Amino acid sequence: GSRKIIHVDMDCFFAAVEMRDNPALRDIPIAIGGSRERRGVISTANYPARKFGVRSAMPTGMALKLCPHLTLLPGRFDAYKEASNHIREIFSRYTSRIEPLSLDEAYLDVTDSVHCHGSATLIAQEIRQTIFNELQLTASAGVAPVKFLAKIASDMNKPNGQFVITPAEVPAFLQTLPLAKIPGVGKVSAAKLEAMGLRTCGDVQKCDLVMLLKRFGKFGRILWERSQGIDERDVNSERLRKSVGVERTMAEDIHHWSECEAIIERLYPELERRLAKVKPDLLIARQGVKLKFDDFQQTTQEHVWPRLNKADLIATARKTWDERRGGRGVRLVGLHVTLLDP
DNA sequence: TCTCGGGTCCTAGGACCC
DNA sequence: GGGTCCTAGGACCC
Ligand SMILES: Nc1nc2c(ncn2[C@H]2C[C@H](O)[C@@H](COP(=O)(O)NP(=O)(O)OP(=O)(O)O)O2)c(=O)[nH]1
Ligand SMILES: [Mg+2]
Ligand SMILES: [Mg+2]
Repeated sequence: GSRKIIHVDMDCFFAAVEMRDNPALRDIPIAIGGSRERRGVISTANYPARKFGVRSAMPTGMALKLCPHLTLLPGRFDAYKEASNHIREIFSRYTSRIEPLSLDEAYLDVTDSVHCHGSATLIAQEIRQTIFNELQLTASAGVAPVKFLAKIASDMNKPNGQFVITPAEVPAFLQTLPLAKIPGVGKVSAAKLEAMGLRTCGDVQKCDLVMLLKRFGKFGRILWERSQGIDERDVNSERLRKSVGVERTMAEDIHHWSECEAIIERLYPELERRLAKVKPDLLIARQGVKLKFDDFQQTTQEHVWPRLNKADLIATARKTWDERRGGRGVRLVGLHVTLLDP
């Protein structure tokens, strides 16, 4: 009853495609992200820039303090999508059991695949080669019997490598595995678990499920299962998008509704075009708005509504702006829809 | 350094249905 | 009293 899962993850994705496309970027530190005047964060960085401490999600101000020669790119989304499509077309050559998690990443279930004497190890290696040939980009991969461990596997010899975990290896692997490396356990959760004296999967194995259920709910069952190596989640292939949103962060906090309103007018065309792309009639389940203040509270107002409408989005943004700003500057405005179900 | 924009899934109270 | 819808927010991931 053992499956074979591969997680494939491109290396330094956005930056890899920039450096391929312009090689003077290879050995100098670069990153894709908004400028510090635009109040941006880093989307990603290349290895020369990570060496200085630059990471995804870091404020751009902080990146340039740390790495003052940082060349900042705005990023070219069609180029990244062109590459993404090609790599999924490549995965398709080996199986149809494909679950993408982003542009750069996917799970494959190759249990019932006959491509390299049924070797998951060899299949992954053949996919990383071939991606390298063809795209001149490099990928890493993790091979394992369940999703989470393939994904964790894939970070252990990156860049441009891969790592396998056999069922026989799983237990020693879990013993000292930090809970924080499990997907879905982030900062807030890791620190709650540390406070109870739980750092690794090992520690959690010595724990009562019933208590994990009391302290954390469905998530506590997931921890318990994941600590044991249990992950019965199946590679899907049928996932579909459920919402589309658009939001922008102004270089300067804004203080008057005239300014907010001017911001929405710019937002709405972008949201209408993105939504037309997958729903030409513009029919939806709900639409709504979002503001984020000065001090990072953030509220949303969203309701049932049958078709994208600009003025209603302006109405609500007005109410929301009257009723829950209280004199704080606003750093971002956003719009949003929830897509019909089937 | 001062904190993005695209999403996903989980929770939870009161409404509403039976 | 027990489902399921409706809304808002939070944690998380890429
Ligand atoms: N806007 C934004 N984009 C991001 C963020 N994180 C990632 N991206 C975009 C930019 C990334 O290029 C891409 C894939 O994300 P990863 O696989 O998490 N990291 P990469 O592939 O860059 O590095 P590694 O070699 O360690 O895999 O997604 C973020 O916080 N914000
Ligand atoms: Mg990657
Ligand atoms: Mg990824």
